[PDB]
Amino acid sequence: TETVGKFEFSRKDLIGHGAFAVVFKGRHRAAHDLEVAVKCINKKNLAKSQTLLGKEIKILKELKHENIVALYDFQEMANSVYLVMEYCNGGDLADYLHAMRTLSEDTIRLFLQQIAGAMRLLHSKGIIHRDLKPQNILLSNPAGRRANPNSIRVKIADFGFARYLQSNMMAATLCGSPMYMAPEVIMSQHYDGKADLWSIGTIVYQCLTGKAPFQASSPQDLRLFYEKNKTLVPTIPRETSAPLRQLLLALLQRNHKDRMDFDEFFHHPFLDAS
Ligand SMILES: O=C(NCC(F)(F)F)c1cc(-c2cnc3[nH]c(C4=CCCNC4)cc3c2)cs1
Repeated sequence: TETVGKFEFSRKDLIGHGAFAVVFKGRHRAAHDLEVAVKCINKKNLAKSQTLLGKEIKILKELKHENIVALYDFQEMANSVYLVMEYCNGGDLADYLHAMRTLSEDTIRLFLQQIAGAMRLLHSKGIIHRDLKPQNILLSNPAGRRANPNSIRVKIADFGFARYLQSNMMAATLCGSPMYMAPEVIMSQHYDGKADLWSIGTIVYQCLTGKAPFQASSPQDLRLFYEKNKTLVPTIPRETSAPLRQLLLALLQRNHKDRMDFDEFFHHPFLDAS
């Protein structure tokens, strides 16, 4: 077994992986019931995985929120870097959607309330995430892994692509998952924090209908569709409540200049308790 500080983990206990990171289940060496997730280098992309893991450490040191994955400890050295992070017994949102197929509007509202709270911190600190997708949304249920989805706590994870963006500046780095990036990102244009809001609206749309709002065969086909259609019409089912209808239509705007902003997102009537 491998040790990182006061924690230990074993490979082949894989609970998550990406192109630039690998995640294993772990535990405190003294308190074995204390579960943690140890994030390590993906050896397939050694040099970049180191850099992205180091950047995530610097970002998460400043982002402490109940709906953001906690960073208990870390270990940066010349040739390796490790992150001892919060473990979530519910898994990621992608696995939950693969099992539930669709979520109730009340469940979406509960999830969106927590995401909006986390995004409120990111926005106030001037940080954009740039990799928001169900795989990077973690679920934690304190009443048991099979308890009521009304008591689920949601945590945003994977901050390796995150960056500070000054309020009068635009970003231009191409990162994230093509299905979830805003049109301006995939079309190689400048973008700001409103790109994350498109990703969130895409996630909310997927939780509602079980599918992505804008289908495509490949990333190149998706960007050609975004190019060809100067306006975007997301099909919203008839049973959708009116507050959720306006939230999705304003989040899934093609032009970021027309897209919903943060202040109107943080106080949207759909988030208001029913
Ligand atoms: O950054 C991250 N992921 C991006 C990338 F690219 F690295 F994958 C992080 C992911 C986690 C984390 C925390 N808790 C977890 N639980 C489970 C369970 C799976 C099935 C059985 N039920 C529980 C998975 C899981 C992952 C911390 S960080």
